[PDB]
Order: sequence, then structure tokens, then C-alpha cells
Amino acid sequence: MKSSIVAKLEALHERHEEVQALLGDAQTIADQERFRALSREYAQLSDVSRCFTDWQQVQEDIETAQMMLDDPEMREMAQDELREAKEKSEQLEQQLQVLLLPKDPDDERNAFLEVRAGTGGDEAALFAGDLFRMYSRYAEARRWRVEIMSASEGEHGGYKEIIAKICGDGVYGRLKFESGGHRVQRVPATESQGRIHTSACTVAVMPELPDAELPDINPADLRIDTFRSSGAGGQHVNTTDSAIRITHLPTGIVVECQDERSQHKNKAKALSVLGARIHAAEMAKRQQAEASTRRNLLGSGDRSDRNRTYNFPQGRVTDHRINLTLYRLDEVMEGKLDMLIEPIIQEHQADQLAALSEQE
RNA sequence: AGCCAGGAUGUUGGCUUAGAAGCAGCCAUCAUUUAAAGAAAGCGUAAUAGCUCACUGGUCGAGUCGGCCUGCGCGGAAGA
RNA sequence: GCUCAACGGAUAAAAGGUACUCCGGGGAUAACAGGCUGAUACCGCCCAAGAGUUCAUAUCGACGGCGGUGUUUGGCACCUCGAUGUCGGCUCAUCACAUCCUGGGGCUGAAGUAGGUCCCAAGGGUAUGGCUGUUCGCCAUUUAAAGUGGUACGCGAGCUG
RNA sequence: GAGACACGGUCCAGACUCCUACGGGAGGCAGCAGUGGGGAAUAUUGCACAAUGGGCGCAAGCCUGAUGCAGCCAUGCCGCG
RNA sequence: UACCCGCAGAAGAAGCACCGGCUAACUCCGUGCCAGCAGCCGCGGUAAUACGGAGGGUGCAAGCGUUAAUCGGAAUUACUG
RNA sequence: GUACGGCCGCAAGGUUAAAACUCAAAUGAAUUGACGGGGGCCCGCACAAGCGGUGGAGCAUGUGGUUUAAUUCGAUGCAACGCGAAGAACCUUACCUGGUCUUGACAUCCACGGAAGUUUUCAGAGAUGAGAAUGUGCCUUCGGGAACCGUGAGACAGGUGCUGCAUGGCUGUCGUCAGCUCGUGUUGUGAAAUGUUGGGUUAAGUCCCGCAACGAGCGCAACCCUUAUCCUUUGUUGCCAGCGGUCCGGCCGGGAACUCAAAGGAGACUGCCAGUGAUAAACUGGAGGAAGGUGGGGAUGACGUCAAGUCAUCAUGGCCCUUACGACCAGGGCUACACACGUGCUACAAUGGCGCAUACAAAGAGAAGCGACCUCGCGAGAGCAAGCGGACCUCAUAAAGUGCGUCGUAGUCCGGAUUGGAGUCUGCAACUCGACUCCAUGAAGUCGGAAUCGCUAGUAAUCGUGGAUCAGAAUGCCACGGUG
RNA sequence: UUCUUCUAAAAAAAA
RNA sequence: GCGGGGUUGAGCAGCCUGGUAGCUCGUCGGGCUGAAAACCCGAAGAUCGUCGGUUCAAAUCCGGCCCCCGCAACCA
Repeated sequence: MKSSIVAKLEALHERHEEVQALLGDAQTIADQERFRALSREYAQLSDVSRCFTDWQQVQEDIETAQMMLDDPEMREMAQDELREAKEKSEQLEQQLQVLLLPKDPDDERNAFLEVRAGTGGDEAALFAGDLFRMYSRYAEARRWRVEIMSASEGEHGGYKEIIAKICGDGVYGRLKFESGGHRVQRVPATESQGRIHTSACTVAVMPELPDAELPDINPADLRIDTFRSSGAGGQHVNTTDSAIRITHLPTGIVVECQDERSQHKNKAKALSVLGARIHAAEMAKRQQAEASTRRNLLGSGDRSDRNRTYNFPQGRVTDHRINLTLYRLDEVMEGKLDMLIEPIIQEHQADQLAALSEQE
């Protein structure tokens, strides 16, 4: 919302002033660690605050211009000044958008988009198909490639769950805000009595994490131990050690092998099992982390968990995280997501700056 | 080889950095005062800075420096 | 006229078990232990890209290189098959230093306390229990410390089974 | 002791609190206020024996946190503004 | 002390719950199955007399609502029944 | 009727018998509908018997999807898909990109200055910026009076923006199916029932009889339009039976009979007869009659159903924009194209193609219009040009048919798609994106899978003609006749 | 002779 | 160490004596149903695990390799 963003920018301006004063004080540089972050804070804050201050002057200029138009018969000059002011206001807002554009390297990474049906059943499945088409057309518009990793089709059409990988530039940055539940208010195709039914769908956007690497076991890291094997076998089994226990000291994993009579074969088998166990532990840790992140991002599937609502009879799209209602639903359905995505990016960056200001 | 003095300049070279000045790092590494002085070899700072220093002059006034073909030696060299 | 193919062809005609075994031999030939060697094992050293905010060498050290010991698993079959008893435990030890503690010292990314690493030094000391036949290992609680090894992986004409 | 197996009487054992010269002692608010604690929650460490009543005394009189009052609380009932 | 007489001045003295039906008392604006209400039936999903605020109204009044607990309604342990 | 506990049993288990938690209901009988792969009776191209198609091919048109700056919006089972659109070059146009305006393109009111009106001039794609000639139609205490412009301020205008799930009006649909109700009375505590059911009958809840029902209303039939027969009035621009003439042409004197043109009337009502039937309603058959039981066709659509369709015909409550979601102009888009579907046109051929000769229509339209005749062009058409506001003149010679000739089962003398060259007409302007003509070119197609549609008589099938829309632009739509 | 299934939001009056 | 295997998206035939790729389920487009299944019609698909070698020609033949499935890894 415009009022909310202007309010945040004002608070940032106050923060910027406080940072300049704190920098001037020299107590922070004595601290050193405090000054370094504060100086970065100032760097990011100064450009946006300067732009905002200029915008503030422009808004004041518009108020005075309207007043000038009403009384001294200076209406013609005021109308031109006001018109110029409007042009300036629009240009400053585009500049603000540029200043608040995300600079994070992580944002550029490609992403996996999973759309799953929630409440509504086949209806929700159809909406999932609509959402997938929406995002696909948006990706196509911005020159991205969509690969359908997995698909589970609905009975009456649509997809019960479709997982796709989108590869491009700035995919994660552009699409991170879509995650969460999405509510669709419409008259279902499956319906025969013309009733309107509120249904919900859960979307998860996950960034493509760096490719898994299996590090080769380091000899110094391993602590091989040779000991006598248990069981039958006579003099040879008693004198020859024939059993190897390798403990990986960083991960604290112990593998014991006494199968073959040869120590070399026992050691080889133990090394293989140890490598598999480390690879399994890493893989499991990744799955647990991936599952937890997905679990948090995805909603419960109920109508209550929402981040966007699409009302089809009245053609209205509403964003719940930051207030914004748009009476469209056709342009947005046919790609053109930028109008919705951008205010969220700008607000998120402002929130991030505020969080950075508050970190101690 | 010691001793004494210097080793300034444009400019804090250009970047990017929250700072980058010789030093986190990427490219040049030019030019002047010309008895020489380095877009600087490092220490060092939180960056500058400060110190040693690549090079220039008196001093004592006889050799000095590191490569080649070779003989013989030193360390590397710890067990019941 | 024979895939008599085990191809100078034992017959035209034939598979297994022995820990219930047994005889004649071989250390001509294996398992234990000893011997030679050292691939493998363990411990060092040479060059220094890099980790260490800057800085290779405080501490580590990639890609590669050269050794020492006999020390794990081996390679060979030189000793023994007209008998060289073998894993672990108990009792009793003795030696080496590549030192676990105490002693002396250099550097430290050593403020102090407490540490890291290396050099010198074997005079003395170097746990008790739970689990398993266990060596090894994990765990509980101490200790200045709970060393690594050699001695037929010491020791059954001393004990166990 | 007429009446107790006796709240402010005796003895023993147990838990707790306090004094100690370490040998040994003292105590029991479920009396009136009152303090920590528990709980959603419940009051003042007040005045007087002037009246009623109890104990002693021949009586005057003394004692009575019983009792009569006062302080806090809209806790309830009733009346008025 | 109760009580009585005189002095100045309308000053020093009104709040709580509810209004879709049960249940007496209705409209407007913000929000769009969100925030929320609720003792039961049940409201709210961008025209809410049911949420929140305002105006108006209804019931009580130094009190007003909510909660806990018992009986009634419950002839829903019935002897009456 | 489960867990735990007790008792019984060889076991399966039996018997006695809770609690926590959860919901504001669970249940019984009966009533009105709806449904049954329940029963009985009846109807409709619903099935059966046939004819011709669609799905296969090319093209026209509409939709979904996709592409795009936009491919404008709406409809989407029957009841959307040759649908709104009864006609997209600009216009329409609501969409896109640019160039422009802010009391405005379109209304009312106020103030000021000009009558309006008229031709030209440069810049710009144009929208609108600049520039010269003209004038006065109204009354007169003639500071004024009507329109029609320009400037300023406002109240206001403006919206094909959203909500048909807030609506009016209008329409589809079950379905022209025969049903849907009410007043009073009665039965049941009551929702309800009866009437409206039953026996016959009908196309029909049409009619009769019976009957706790008696009546009434909206509907199912009739009254309305058209067609079929006859009579009276009227005979021109319509007709020619009898005559007189003819350039042989109803053409000209004429004639009012006939076709035909309208106006009025007659006629078809189970009216008559026989049989069946309940002495009824009614049904079957024939006599006359052009027509027999509703003679054929149409208009006519009950209470209601689908929150069906339309806020984009219009009107309208509320929400949204007011230097723009309003307004003007040029150019583009609605005509895009890997694909899928709906409705058609032309075909795959001999019941035919081509060439010549020849016969018979109906119903319409026409003044910014239909346009004879003659001349030119192979042709679409062009020039001159009478007649006609139309029973007169024009569109306009109907085609299939018939007679003759050729083709001889072939991707063909079938079929015309596609493409190149040259033109005509409309319109400021045929590139995207019109219709038609000439020459050349001659794809697929040899009767079509699963499936599916229309039709019971002048119907299906087939062949042409006209009209609305319209400056031009139909294979669609609405009518008309020929064979059948 | 066989012939299964259709989730999840509606609104209806008060002499 | 030894036998067998790798074939359209999945499970599997046939690799035959080296010139030649098949089935079921699945997939795509129509049809039925008001709609989704089931059903009907018409289609499509592979560099036969990897790399060298002998042929005119290798999925087939040879050799090496990777993965999968069995068998064995015993006397001390």
C-alpha cells in the first residue's frame, strides 16, 4: 500500500538521520564492529532517503500549486507547474523502484515451483492448472524455461499437483512471494446448480540449491582400527586381525567389517559402507531441511491460510500480506504478473532495510 | 660490507569498498624535480598514516661477488 | 566306424561325504611362529598453490617427490609335519623412544590461567568398573598420567579352557 | 480436680523454629489483631471494661481480643440524593 | 452520638449491559467466511437491523454485566406425576 | 451391549456392565412431490421400416486453444458454436500504438464579444493551429429580442466500466406437453385430501355417466391470418369465349363471360344413414360434396422450472474514473494459425460434364433507386439513354426438363481449390482486407471408422428466383415456386 | 448377462 | 572370481545365424455420458546400457567397461 510504504520510508529517513549522527559521534568507530555495519546501513539508506526527500518536496509543491491555482488568478502558471510536478512524481517513483530493486546474488538462482491442490478437490486441481499456465506464460514473457519435472492430473482436468523447474535470470527473486495458500472464489465447472464455491490451493517456491557433492574421505580424518575377528576359523582367525573399524571423526560415524578373511577386502567394504552412510546422512539431512521449508511455506490447505484471493464474479485480486486490491483478473490471468509482484518486492526490501537497521 | 643523511612529487593512479591512499584484491606501473628516489618490496593500520627498505652522495682505501669442472667431508640418520 | 576334447588315447562301461575315521610319507607343500623383502601399515623428511582478516612455513597443507622401522594385512616356501601347543585372562616381568605425566628449552595466531607444535631426556610412575571368550571398542567415575611398541603379536614342562 | 485423658497444664517419641560456654534447654495463633505461603478471593498489629455476662473477693475493687464499639470492603439488603 | 436549628450556593455527585428470533428496544458508515460475535438457533464469503464505530432506542441504577454453584422450567427418575 | 472387574465355557465366546470424549440433533408414523435397472394405460421421426446426409476431401463461417501491441465484448449440455452481427476497408468500433482536449464530442442555466451563413490560403497523418472577403430574419423607456458560434467560471455532463447472483422490459427451455389453481363445503389434531379420482372416449382436465362434492379461473377447442369450392359487386395497367380488321403481336375497334385482382356472402357442422357402445359421450364405415371428423399450414406458449440469457439495444439501484475507465483523429486488429469442434456450400461422376435449339413459374423490391433499346468490349461492364413512386416500366432470358451431338469408367471434357499475368464496379481510399470477369494453372477427392442428424406427403431429396442488411460486399438468414 | 461415481457456499414470508 | 540381463514412458518377447522392432498397460486426437470412469475407432513412438574392433553393413559378432540378479569366497 502507498500509505504504508511512504510511512516506512519516513521511518527510514529518521533512521538515516540517526545513523549520520551516530557516525559523527566517533563512539561507534571506537567500537569498530558497530561502525562497519552502520556505515553499510548508511550507504544503502542514503540513496533511497535522498530520493524520498526529493519526492516529499514534490508532493508539497503539488499542494502549494493547487492552492496557487484557486486564489491569485495564477491558475495557468499553477496548472503547468502542477502538470510538470506530476511528471516529476512519476519519474521519482520509478527511480525509487530502481533504488529498491534487489541486489542479492541468491535471488538470481533458478527455482522449482510446486503447485498443489488444497480444499475444493477437482476444482482446486483445475485452479492449479490455471496457476501453472499463469506462471508459465509469465516465464515465457520474461524469457524463462519451464520444465515439468512431475505432474499428477485431475479427473475432470487440471493437475492435482504439478512440480516444474523454471530456469532464467532473477527467477527466485521474482517468484519468492507467490508461496503460501491462494484462494479462488468462482462458480465451479463441476457444479450443476450454479453455486459459487470458495476453494484454496497451496503453492511452494523453492530456490535451486547448489548441486550435491560427495567429498572423498580424507585419510587423516579416518581412524582405522585393526582387531581380531570373532567366530570360527582356527589359528589363522586368531593370529590375523582380519577386522576393520573405521570411525569418521567429524561426523562421529563408526563402521565395523569382519566379513572376509582378508583385511584389505574388509577395509574396502568398510570404506564403501562408510561412504554410503555419510552420503545417506547428508541426503537425509537435505530431505529433512527441504521438507521442513516446504511444510512452512505451504499452507494447511484450508481457505484461512492465504496470501492472495482471486474473486472471479467481481474480477478482483487482493493481496493479504500488504494491502492491495486490483479490479482486473484478465490481464493477470494472461501473464502480466509484474503489476502485482513489484509492490511486494519494494515493501519487502524496505522491511529488510528496517531489519538491518534494527540488528545489533 | 658498515656510518651518516635522504627515498619528495602529481595522485589518494583508475576501479569498488561500508573503508581501499603501496599493500583485500583487478588493469596500467607513466611523468617531474634528475647527484637517484620507487604509481613503491614488505612490516603495519580499522583505511590513512609511521618504520625498515629497491636507488644517490662523503668516510676508511684493497680487492670483491656468484656461477662452472672436480677430490674429500657435515646434517637428513629413531628399536627393542 | 571313436568332442577315445583328460586330444601318445588306463575300461566297451563310473559321482560324492568323512568332525566316526585310518595307514605309508613330505616342512619336497599350506595354517602358527621364526627368516628375506616392504606392495600394504605406521612414523619422518624435500618444493610450496592454498586455509590462517593482510601473512605458505604459529598450526595445518593440495598436486607431486625421497626415506626410516619391521609394525598390520601380505609376497616367497629357506626351518620344523619320526608334534616348535594356539586367542583372551591371572601371576611375573624386561628392553626401545617415534615421551602419556613429572624435568629443561625455542617459536606461537603465547596478556594471565590453560593450551598448540617441535627439540633434549627412559630416573620413576603410567587406573577401577558395566558389556562381550574377547584383543580392539563404547560408556561411568577418577588420575599428574591412564603411552606406543618389542620380547614365539613375552609368559599353558607356572595357572585357566 | 465435682467435672479433662485438658488450645495459652504435665511426661515421652517424631518433623520444624530459636538460645548455647556444645554439656544442655525453650515453644506450638484451627484465641484477637497481625506476616510469609496457597488461592479468583476475604479486614485493623485500634478504643473501653461505660452497658450485658464470667472468675476471685464480705465489699470497694482487679482481670476478661467474651462483649459493646470504632477502622477497611457496594459483599448483601434497605432508604435518600 | 442520634436528632434539631442557622449560613452560602444548583454547586460537590451517573454509570453499566443490550437492540436478528427466543427477548423489550433500529438505522448509517468502515471490513468482506478476514477481523470478529455467540447462552441456543445461527450471522460475516464487497449492499450485515447479528462484527467494529457513530446516532437513536430499550432495561436496570450506586450499581450494571460475565463467570462459578443449587432449584425451577424438566411431567427430562414421573410418590403426588 | 464395548473396555476393565466378577461368574460360567475345552474354545469361539456368553452374562452383569460403565467412563472420558464428541454432535445438536438421532428417531417413529403420516402428507405433497421427485426418483426406481417397480407395475398398469397412452402419446411424440422416440424406437422399428426407408430416403437423404454429417464424421473422411477442398472452400465459407463461428467457437475453444495458441500467437500478438491488440487479436474488442457477450453466449458455452439439450436451450453456445452461418449465435448478438438483418452484412469489420476508413466509418461501424466498443480493442491496440502514437498525435491531441479538459464545463468538454453530446444537455440545461449565467456573464462577455460576435447574426448565423459564404469561398479560398500555408503547417500538420489528421484531429486544430494560423490568415482575407460577407452580413443582419425578430420589436422598439431601441442598457435589449430569437436562433447559431467563440471565451470564462461553475453546478454538471460523459462511461459499449463492474455487478442479469440487486432489477424492469424482452427471449430461450420442459412444451402447444395437458396440465396448474382458487372460493365455499366436508374428512384428518395437523402437513394435507376431495374437487382435479374412477368406466368409457379424445389430439386435449374434450365430453358423458358415476361420485362429498358444488362451482369458478389460467390453460384445450372456437373467434384471427393464409390455402382449397361456388355466388354477388367491380373490370384497368388485368383477361380474350363470340364477332369486324390486322403489320399476326390482345395488337385494335370491341366484349364483359373466363384466368386473375380485391370486398361482401355461401360452404364442413359428426349435419344425414348403417353398425358397435351403458337408451350416453364417442368410434368405425358410405351418400352428397372441392374438402369428413382438428381438411392443410401459421399466429396463439398456463402456474411455474433452470439465481438460464441480456447492466454491450434501452431504462435503472449501488460500486468505480472525472487532467480520465470521459472525448477527437490517422494507421493497425476484430479477416492471426503447429491444432480440435459446430453449421453449411461444391464434389468424388454417365440418373453425369460440355455445346446448340426449345417449354412451363410464384413471391417481392425500386427515386441519392430499378434501369429497357442501341453502340463498343471474348467478359465482368462502359457511353448515350426512354419508361417507372409502379397489376403499366425495370430487376428478369428461371433452372432441373426435353431433342440432337460428343465424352466411354480414366484423377477423366468429373471437381474446381491454389497461384501468376491483365482488368471492371462501388467507395476520399480494395496492401493487410470486397465482389466479379478474361487467360494460364488443375491439390485433395473414386461415397467416407467409432459414431451421429433431419423427415410420415406435396414431406424428404433436388433445381433455380426474390428480399432484409447494404455506397460496395453471402455458400448465411427470411420468403417463393418447378420436378417429386 | 455386466453397466460404477458426481467433493466442497446459497438466497426465499412476517396483515 | 563364475553364469544370466540391460530393448518405445513402465513390465517384457524377438536379437539368429549380420540387411526386418513386436505385445500389454500407458500417451495423443475424435466418439459415448449432462460430466468423470469403463468401452469403441484411428494414430504415433526406441542411437536395443557405454566405448573400441572385424565387415559393404553390428541391437546381433569379438574385446574392454558400468549397473542389476543369482552362485562361491572353504581346511586351518
